[PDB]
Amino acid sequence: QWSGARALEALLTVAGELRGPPLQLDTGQLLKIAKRGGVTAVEAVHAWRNALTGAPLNLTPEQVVAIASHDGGKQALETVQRLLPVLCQAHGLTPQQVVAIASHDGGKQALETVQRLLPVLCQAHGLTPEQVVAIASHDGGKQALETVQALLPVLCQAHGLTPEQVVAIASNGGGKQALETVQRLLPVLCQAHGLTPQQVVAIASNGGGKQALETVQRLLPVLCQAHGLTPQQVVAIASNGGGKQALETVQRLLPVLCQAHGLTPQQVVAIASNHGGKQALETVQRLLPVLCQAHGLTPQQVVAIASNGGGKQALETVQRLLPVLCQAHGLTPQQVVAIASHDGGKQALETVQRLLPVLCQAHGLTPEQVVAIASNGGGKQALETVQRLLPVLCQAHGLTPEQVVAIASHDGGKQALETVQRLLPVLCQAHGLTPQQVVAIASNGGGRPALESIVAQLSRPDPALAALTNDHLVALACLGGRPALDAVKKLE
DNA sequence: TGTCCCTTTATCTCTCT
DNA sequence: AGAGAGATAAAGGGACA
Repeated sequence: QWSGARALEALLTVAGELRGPPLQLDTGQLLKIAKRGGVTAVEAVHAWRNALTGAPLNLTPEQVVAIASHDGGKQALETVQRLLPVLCQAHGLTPQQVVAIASHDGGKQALETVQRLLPVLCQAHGLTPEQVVAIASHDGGKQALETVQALLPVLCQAHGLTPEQVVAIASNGGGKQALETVQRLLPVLCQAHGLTPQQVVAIASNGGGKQALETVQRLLPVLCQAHGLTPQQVVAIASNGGGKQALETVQRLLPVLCQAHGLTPQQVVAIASNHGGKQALETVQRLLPVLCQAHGLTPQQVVAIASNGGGKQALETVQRLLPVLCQAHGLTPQQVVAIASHDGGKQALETVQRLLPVLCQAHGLTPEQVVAIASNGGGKQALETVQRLLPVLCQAHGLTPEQVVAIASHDGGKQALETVQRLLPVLCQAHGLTPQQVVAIASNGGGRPALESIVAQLSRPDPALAALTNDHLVALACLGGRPALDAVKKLE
């Protein structure tokens, strides 16, 4: 018989009991743990189910899922129960921060390393605990933490990086490898190729990483000679998450996209400049003619969909849904293009297809309003949040459907929506702001932290801002959100 | 196999003018 | 407002006991 059979059975028995108290985990959550944390993680969740739930620690089920659904998830759970009190009272971290650190492969190692290295990183290297938490909140945080401690001097002194840039580089998966590769390749990338330290930090600062830097060093001549690409363009391909793969794929598919399809280098660079650029490029070469086929979709419109995060997923979804969205929903091809032209366009397209009829028929929005909401990054989240909260915002808080659509039609719309309905009563009733004012602040990107920063100022007044009225604080907050408040705050 | 670390991709949020 | 940047997550491979 199959050997996995016995272990799957135990997996399923143990799973059954977790649907009960005190955790009550649905299916998606149970799968999640089994998939990444494994069988033992599902068992450890059960074994510890009582200890984590209520006092002392008081962790929501979501948080227990978050910690368990990773490799070594069992070890993380044991370690969280043991160290969270330690890190909160002896180091001053919030429980949210402990959970963040815990919620990655090797979570146990990261927690035990923060416990061990945080004093020396703040005392001797002058890092903040916020910085130490960030570095620790990725896979191999233990490694990045030890590497930071070992290389923060030499990287600042012999190479001229600020501690912020060392922290910025370190705060990614594979953090240890990026740091080591910057130590080695920073003089080569700066002195030989005329790159700024900041451009190099950007190339290093994210998931890839050590591969991006090494691939930039390798392919930067070949690219700026034959294809006549600017160094700036090469940095942009490498620094945007496309990394190694995006560069290698630009090298291949630049002539092919240009010649056969009449794209400029510029359009190719912009397609490559995001997570999975390689995926976007190869998808373009493969799908552009199918999209523009006897019709039809124009080239430039295929490039726009491509010049975005998950462009590949966007492109494929467009190929599959353009027909049903136009035909059975009365959308124009221009509207489908605009929905897809954001990070997570795939998510937004599917969410429009599934919710457009419901938001119209049951909530009284136009298709235009639905499309407007969808046409921002995170568009899916925003449409799901309009569906849940439109009745509560309108009925309990006084808001018009127009205002709600306005709040939701920005990146982070979801966050703004939840924040408005959560903070509107105290802002208006307790401090005399008008709903219109609250709606105004929230009707921008960064709406949530803009709202939060006003509440913070009106309930624990920083003297630095006292010379500003509510109307002024509101005007400032509409202008530049939390950053402008903070910028102003650093003047009192 | 369980654990740890690294890399790629996709998605969501906020900044910065 | 759109380019750029940082956060967060899912998933699969190398590595080792």
